[PDB]
Amino acid sequence: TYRVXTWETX
Repeated sequence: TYRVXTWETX
Protein backbone atom coordinates (compact mmCIF):
# COMPACT_ATOMS: atom_id res chain seq x y z
CA THR A 1 0.00 0.00 0.00
CA TYR A 2 1.37 3.51 -0.67
CA ARG A 3 1.11 5.50 2.54
CA VAL A 4 1.61 9.26 2.77
CA UNK A 5 4.19 10.30 3.81
CA THR A 6 6.35 4.99 0.91
CA TRP A 7 5.21 1.53 -0.08
CA GLU A 8 4.33 -0.44 3.03
CA THR A 9 2.86 -3.68 4.35
CA UNK A 10 0.94 -5.49 2.87
